[PDB]
Amino acid sequence: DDAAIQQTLAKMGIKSSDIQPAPVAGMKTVLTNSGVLYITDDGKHIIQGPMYDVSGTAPVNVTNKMLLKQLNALEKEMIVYKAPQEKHVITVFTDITCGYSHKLHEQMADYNALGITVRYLAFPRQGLDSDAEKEMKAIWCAKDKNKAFDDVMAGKSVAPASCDVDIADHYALGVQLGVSGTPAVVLSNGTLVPGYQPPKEMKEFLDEHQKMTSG
Amino acid sequence: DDAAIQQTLAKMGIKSSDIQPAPVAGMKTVLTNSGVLYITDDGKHIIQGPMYDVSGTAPVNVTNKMLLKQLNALEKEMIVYKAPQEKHVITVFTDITCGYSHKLHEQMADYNALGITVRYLAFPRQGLDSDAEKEMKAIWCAKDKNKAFDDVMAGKSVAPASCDVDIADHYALGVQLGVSGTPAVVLSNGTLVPGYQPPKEMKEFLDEHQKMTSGK
Repeated sequence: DDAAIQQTLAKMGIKSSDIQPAPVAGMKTVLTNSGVLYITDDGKHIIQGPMYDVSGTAPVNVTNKMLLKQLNALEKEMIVYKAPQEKHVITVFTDITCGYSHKLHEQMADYNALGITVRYLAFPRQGLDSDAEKEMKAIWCAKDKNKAFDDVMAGKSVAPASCDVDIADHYALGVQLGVSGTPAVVLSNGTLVPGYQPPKEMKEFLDEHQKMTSG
Repeated sequence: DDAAIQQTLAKMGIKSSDIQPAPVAGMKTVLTNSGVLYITDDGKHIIQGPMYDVSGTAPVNVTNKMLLKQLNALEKEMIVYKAPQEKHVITVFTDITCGYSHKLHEQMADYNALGITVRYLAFPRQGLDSDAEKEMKAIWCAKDKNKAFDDVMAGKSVAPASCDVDIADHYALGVQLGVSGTPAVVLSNGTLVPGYQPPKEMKEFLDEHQKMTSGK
């Protein structure tokens, strides 16, 4: 029961963020300061994720699917480049100091034109004590985030700006989702697709992924 | 049901090596080329792991246990150089083409004199089919494995063989244990200590480690 899980977590000096159900009988999904963990109902066993549902045609990352709750929770903190005819919606962990992230951003109008809406979350590859984290902190805190992001990528004046957006939250989520390098795309089902793909290749990928997921 | 589990693994291009009931009801501990995975009896869900038994004072790594199980099965294939008076027993992943493995073997008398029993398993850094793997296969397939390893490390040839020994097994397990180079030392509890240490340093290290693990 919950008391057992809490006693086990407390023993390990872990602070439970919330106890959710798991697709496996006998255990729960637990998001903690240490991240997501699976723990048996009796609190006797812990299994580090991720957990995958492999009953279907393709493997689904259930941990990531669950984390989409935390991801969608950051929706207002995302820098969104809306496609006029939104046919696809992807969330991309980006680093303004990454050459490939610049290459992707430079073609944003093409992704948008192909019907792909891009939502950015910050991911400083160099960690929280880096120029990347400071620069993106200022971007996300700007009156106009899109303008600020476009400017910084173009190598312009990154106006000093502060707010309560914590890049550490974006970074932690990305790490938990399995983000290693940038850019990294997160799909609507939680699937992580690390890497850069030009507008055309990307569109086809998104079209095929979708076709081979719903049936 | 191992059956449904193997169908799931196959559809993922993953191969199983050993399947055992897990400490968690409705789950099994599966050793695969992708590491130790925890899969449900119906083969529908896979959890990466490791799994830890936290129903005690300190966490117990179930994955480490599964790996030690494989190591125990390999004891019958280890080349053992026993110390007259056995104070320590270490398992060493060695490569006959490795300069530090040459040195370690050349100092075997000293490790043994210092009470250290050394048990070898093969680990071709250059992978399977390499010249290293081929020669060790010949060594491990010989009547007297000790004499054959000695002869080879001495530059002499050994009566080749086609036995039941497959170096791929040692290699695969080494990889699963975290071995990346040679020589690599594996302690009784599964702790991997990569690298060469001369006899005296190795002895001090093992004594200190044993003291620390026993709280003395």
